[PDB]
Amino acid sequence: MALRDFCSVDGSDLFWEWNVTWNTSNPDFTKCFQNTVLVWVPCSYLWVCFPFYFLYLSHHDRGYIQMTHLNKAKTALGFLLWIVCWADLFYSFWERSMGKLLAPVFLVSPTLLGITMLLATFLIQIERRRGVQSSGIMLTFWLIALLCALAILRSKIMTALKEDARVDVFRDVTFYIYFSLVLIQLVLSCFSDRSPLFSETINDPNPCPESSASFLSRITFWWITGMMVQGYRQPLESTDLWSLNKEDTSEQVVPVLVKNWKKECAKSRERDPSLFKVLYKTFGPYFLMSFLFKAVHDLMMFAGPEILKLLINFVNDKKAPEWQGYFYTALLFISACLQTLVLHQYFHICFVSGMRIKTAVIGAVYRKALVITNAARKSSTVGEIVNLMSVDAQRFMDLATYINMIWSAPLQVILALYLLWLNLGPSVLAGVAVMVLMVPLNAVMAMKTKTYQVAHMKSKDNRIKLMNEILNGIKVLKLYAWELAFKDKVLAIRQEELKVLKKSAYLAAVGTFTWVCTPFLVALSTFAVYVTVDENNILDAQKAFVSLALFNILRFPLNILPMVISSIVQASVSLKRLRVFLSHEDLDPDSIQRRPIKDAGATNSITVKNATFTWARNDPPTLHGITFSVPEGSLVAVVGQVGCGKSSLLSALLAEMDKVEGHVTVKGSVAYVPQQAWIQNISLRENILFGRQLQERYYKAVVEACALLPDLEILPSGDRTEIGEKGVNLSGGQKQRVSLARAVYCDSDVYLLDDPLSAVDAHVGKHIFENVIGPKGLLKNKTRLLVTHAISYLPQMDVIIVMSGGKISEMGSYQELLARDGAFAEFLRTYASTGQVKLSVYWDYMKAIGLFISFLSIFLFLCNHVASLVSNYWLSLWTDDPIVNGTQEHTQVRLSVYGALGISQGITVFGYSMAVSIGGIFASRRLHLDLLHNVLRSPISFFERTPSGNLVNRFSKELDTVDSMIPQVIKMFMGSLFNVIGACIIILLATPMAAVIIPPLGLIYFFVQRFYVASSRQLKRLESVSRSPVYSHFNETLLGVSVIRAFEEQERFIRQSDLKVDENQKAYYPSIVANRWLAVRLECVGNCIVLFASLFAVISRHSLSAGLVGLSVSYSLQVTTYLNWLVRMSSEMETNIVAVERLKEYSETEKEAPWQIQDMAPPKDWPQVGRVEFRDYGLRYREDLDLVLKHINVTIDGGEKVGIVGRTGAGKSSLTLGLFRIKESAEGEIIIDDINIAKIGLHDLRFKITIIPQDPVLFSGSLRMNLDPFSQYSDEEVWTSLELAHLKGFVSALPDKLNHECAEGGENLSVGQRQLVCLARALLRKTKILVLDEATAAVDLETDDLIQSTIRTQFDDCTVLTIAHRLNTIMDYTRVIVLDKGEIQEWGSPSDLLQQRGLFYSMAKD
Ligand SMILES: *[C@@H]1O[C@H](CO)[C@@H](O)[C@H](O)[C@H]1NC(C)=O
Ligand SMILES: *[C@@H]1O[C@H](CO)[C@@H](O)[C@H](O)[C@H]1NC(C)=O
Repeated sequence: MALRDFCSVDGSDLFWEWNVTWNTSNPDFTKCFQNTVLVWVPCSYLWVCFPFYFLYLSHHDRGYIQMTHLNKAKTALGFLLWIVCWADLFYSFWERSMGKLLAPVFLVSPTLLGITMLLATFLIQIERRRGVQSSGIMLTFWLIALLCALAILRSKIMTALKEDARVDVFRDVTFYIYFSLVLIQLVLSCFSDRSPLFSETINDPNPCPESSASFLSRITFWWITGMMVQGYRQPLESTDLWSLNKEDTSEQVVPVLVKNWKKECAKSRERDPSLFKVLYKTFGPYFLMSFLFKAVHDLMMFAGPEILKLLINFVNDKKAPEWQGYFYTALLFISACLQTLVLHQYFHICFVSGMRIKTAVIGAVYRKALVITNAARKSSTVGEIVNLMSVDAQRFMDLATYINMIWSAPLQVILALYLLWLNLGPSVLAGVAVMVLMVPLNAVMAMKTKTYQVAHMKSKDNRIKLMNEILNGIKVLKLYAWELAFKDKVLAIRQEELKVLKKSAYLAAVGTFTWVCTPFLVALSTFAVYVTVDENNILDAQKAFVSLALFNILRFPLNILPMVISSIVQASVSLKRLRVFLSHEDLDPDSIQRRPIKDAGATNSITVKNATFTWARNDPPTLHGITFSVPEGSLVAVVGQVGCGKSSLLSALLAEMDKVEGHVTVKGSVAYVPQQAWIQNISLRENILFGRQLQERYYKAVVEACALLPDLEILPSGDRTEIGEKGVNLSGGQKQRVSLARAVYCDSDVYLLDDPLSAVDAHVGKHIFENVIGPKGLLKNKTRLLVTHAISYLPQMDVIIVMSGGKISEMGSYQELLARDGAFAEFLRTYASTGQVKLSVYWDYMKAIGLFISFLSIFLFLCNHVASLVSNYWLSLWTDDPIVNGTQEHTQVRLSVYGALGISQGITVFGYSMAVSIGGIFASRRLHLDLLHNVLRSPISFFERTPSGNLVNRFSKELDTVDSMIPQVIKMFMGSLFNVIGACIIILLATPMAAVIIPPLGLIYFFVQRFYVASSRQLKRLESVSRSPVYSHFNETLLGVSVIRAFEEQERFIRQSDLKVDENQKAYYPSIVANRWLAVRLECVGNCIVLFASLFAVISRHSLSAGLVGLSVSYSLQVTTYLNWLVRMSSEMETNIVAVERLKEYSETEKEAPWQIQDMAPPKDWPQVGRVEFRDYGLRYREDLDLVLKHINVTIDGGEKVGIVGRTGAGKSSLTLGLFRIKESAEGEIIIDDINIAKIGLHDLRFKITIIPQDPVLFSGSLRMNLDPFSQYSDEEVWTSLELAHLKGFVSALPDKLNHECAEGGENLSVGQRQLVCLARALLRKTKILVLDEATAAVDLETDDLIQSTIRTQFDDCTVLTIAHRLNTIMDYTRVIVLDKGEIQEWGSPSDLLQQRGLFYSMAKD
């Protein structure tokens, strides 16, 4: 009677009774339940949330806020609420003093309500003090209080409306005004007050809105709506992204990880420190909220099927009051909304934690790379140290979203199995077995398609390299007329790729069959066992449609669990890698005693006493007991035998090498120039200043003194000229010169130079020695350590040190070492001896597949979905069957028809997948054949104007995404779209008012994809573009760690790395928030759809059949996942289909003349005799430029040897290009053997003359293929050419006599042998006309002597119309035609040209 007497002294009003609360046409809570629970639940929530929230606020202060009107009103309303709450308490005390007996509840509930109201006021004050603008706890507390007070208000209004019930006017009016105040407090809690007075973000012009967004705007992610609208209205660039939150900046994230790791390493000082412990301690506090939210979402997920069971029971029962269904549908909608909010908060927390982990790891790795010892860095390679940011920190980034799965997915699986066992008996095993047996099948198939993928990509790389080689040699290919052979070879390689693609297509067909038809298979197995095991097993709507809704939510934790565990093991290997790197021994800072230049301890800037060093503890010491001192300002030299240890003394003095024993000290700033130059990917000028103020006078002085002024003239922009990506054109001497210039401009005290002169010749060498470093140099009043192998500059230098195998042989001035003649005696003697993609792109891709295959695929897909819909409707009918004599009739027929429909769906799914995949390979074949033909038919002009990068990208990446990506996107997009359509048609067929709700909610509010699609695509682009520079900077800083450490520039580079990481996160964060935004909106659409389906089912409960209701609600439960899939796949289609537009881009660019036109085929005159003819010819590179060739008229019979002579840009190479009409003759004409070659199809003539460039290119393949791709000539002719190429003996000396594969461009042969092979090809093709365009100056006087003697013996008969600037080889030619100014000067035999002392003789004298 504890609860019963607590109601009243007589215990008349019961605490809970279905008599009034549930089994009645008008529900209402009994007065005890109101006055106890409806007032204890909000008090309980506030008092349980205060401890944790106060602990969090004490650990999280955002400053201070003024007392504005809003907060003053909220405090005043809180105090008024407490006094009005104690009003009824005082009334009850007065009544008890009056003698009237009253219950304990009236004397306990108001007390707790008043104290919790005062608590709310106090916590609102402390929230103001601690700087929170929109309270989350208060909003939910007020919402709970308003809901409970609303229930009590409805009860009280109903009771008062009774014309016989007693009314307690005092308590009624007190509760009325309490309700009004609570409602106004809730409406005020939605607002936000002024920003904190300590808002340091005032300087920041573009802060992240999340810092100052309301709680409602924060759970719905509304604050990114402006960004997503703008991203569709106009393009988004990096200038528009918001600044990061202070808690996300690397300057606030990296130090905590660094400090925690240092603390644990110190603790371990045995047992190796564990990076997992540090990462956990550092990032778990913000990650446990993820566990809480995930648990809440997992629990709320199962509230769907149970409420569906209740709704089905309500529809079947026709004696239950109508409001029960409305209660159920409201409950379902509320649960779905809460679940979506909680899940997306969980995802946000996980993603932000991953972002922070990535930032911290990148920063810690960067800061460690600058202090790792030389042995540690030399253990690994720079490409593997960079991978610590490239892959090893992205794995931690992505695992944060999957780590929680390891406990959530088993929980979901066990809950689903338990509910299935409760709902449908042990026959659930028949479906869980099919689902568990499915995952080994798809894992095996994934491996079997991974092997096919790698096998196809390895075969595709052959074509890709063949492309990268052929386009590089397009001119010679066009010039020989060999394009058909290479077209055929590429086509064969494409055929191999397409076979592999067909096999992968079969695999993908079976895979999508499994993925689509697994739920039907599970349902069939379960229902078959359940109904066949026992006759009394009756399939009802709550057994079938509750089981399916639970099978769907058991599907996901099983299908994604193997991926999660694989990701965990990969992250384990990642963490071991990072732990090994971060545990490396670091340089001992105090081994090198640095002291300020102001110290007057002694007049020597460098001192050393018995110092020995080594690059590793175990390795033997290199420098042995050196002891020397360098007086301040002296110019000291260290010269000795190479490899004897002179080149390591500077590095030892820079603290690079471990100091085993000794005592050395260096004063002042240190400037260092290493032997291997370090150059950044920035402008030459910025590289020279190395981050200092530009003093124009001093900068000019150092650049002119360092002899850089002639160098900046060659490159376009001068000092402003950016070095580009890793030295666009900088040579070794240029690199050393700019490094030295940076060293001088730094203006340090001691200068350690590791032979900056080595890669520089003597002339400008001695120039810079005199101007910058020597006794007359720029820094002649500084301390300089020189290690160099030069002799002539040694005498000027003050005191000289000679090394011997890591020991100090002797030191002194140069006169003294002349006198004693010690080590330097031998040294001188021996050593010195956009918008939306057009629909026409989709249409032309559909044509590329084939309209027949496309129609077949669409027909099969529609058949699949009609089969599935009819199957679900048939299941509904089966569950609608009656119970007669304890058993259901028609059981066998229902089961058989269900099975038949399912197998029809399965075979149809398999068919449509195979059809679309085969059509995809068909399209991939035709598109590539067309692209190749169009490119190979285009003129050379298009080849020079279009950078080769675009063509290789078009052939590799666009073709790859067309072959592999888009056919699968078609699968998934069609699946999602028609799943959504099927759900909608089911819903609106069961209840046609769904047709009313769908327009104002489906189409209109589904234009939220118009913004996400436009904006996320831009944001991911920015993310990748900003992701690359972080790794670029890490590599660039790893290359030059010693230089940075010498100049004391560690802070600058750490700050730059921080900026690069922050710029990448600036684009990464909006992408995550955008995903959350779209997910919230789409799941809101789905929740509303399920609400309306259930609500119209409740309205039409008297006409629906209790099986249609379950079907509609079950499909509505899936609508949300289908919508998310559809939007994501629509975006992934839009951003990826443009590859088809790109692959057909050159389908209309102007092509060459018709290759082979057979209407006027010529006779077999051939060029043999070597005739040359021109009739007022004229050619020009591009018609807007100047005519390089003007009015050439000549007609000479064959059998002659004429060379062509001219000055720079005279018209020689243009004539060579115009010989084979490779450029269309604007004016004039050329006729050979009475054939107008300017008209006939160029293939019909290009094979019937010959030409060879300066360096004729070879190809990756057999020497037989290079000599003849058609291989029509007999191998005896091959050997003929080889002997006339002076190679038969050498070629036979190769392992393969005739088919020895030759590398690209003749790499398998030396450059001299390469030109020998080019001569070999030239002769081998049975040729007449040959040319050496500038080749005379690039070939040594022995091999070109061979080629000349061949023109005397082999091309004695052949006609050579060449251009040799070293025409001394061709003076013996019968005649020479001299041309200049783009026109013919004169002609004749070389004799009278010599005697006339003319222009030709003027170049002859040169
Ligand atoms: C609900 O209340 C009374 C209380 O005894 C119960 O006997 C009866 O079944 C119900 N009476 C109504 C609805 O009048
Ligand atoms: C529920 O309400 C009906 C109608 O008043 C009544 O006949 C029935 O006895 C009640 N059944 C239960 C279990 O409360």
